[PDB]
Amino acid sequence: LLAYLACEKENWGPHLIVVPTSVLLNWEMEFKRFAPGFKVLTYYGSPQQ
DNA sequence: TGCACAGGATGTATATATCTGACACGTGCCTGGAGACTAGGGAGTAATCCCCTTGGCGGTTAAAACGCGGGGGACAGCGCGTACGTGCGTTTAAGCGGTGCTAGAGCTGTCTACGACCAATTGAGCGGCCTCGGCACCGGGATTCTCCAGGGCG
Repeated sequence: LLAYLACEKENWGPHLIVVPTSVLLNWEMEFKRFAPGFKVLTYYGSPQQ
């Protein structure tokens, strides 16, 4: 769906996903596996990183 | 002539009468001791409600805890000299005995403002409420600010 929004319309935008702490990496690895053309960040190191 | 003595001519602690100071005892007028009436302030109870707990699993984070390098600052050793410690003689001035005063300190009537005590009104101040503009927190970016490596210089 997120990849369909890029081809169908011109809307990209910053998105947000809320994932449990265990599956946090599976969405990044899944974003490199599936649909490489997206720019994805992650969240670690609350006080500093 | 050189010498010991008997008595006067001065000291000196010794014993006696004498001068303050403080403890001890005998009063009578402003205190306490006590008796009765009023009453409102204190002891006692009936809900109450309201925030404050009970007990312990896990997941995760921010804060607490440990560990080593070493850099600089606490700290011991030691020499110097001038700044007070110590000891004299010389002076200015307080302690103290005594004096003449006064002007302010100190106890007592008058009344008179004038504040203590008590009804009537209310309005300005307190419980309740519900908003929004100032406030909380952080990005963007410029600015300063300290840390480290030559090198030109000793």
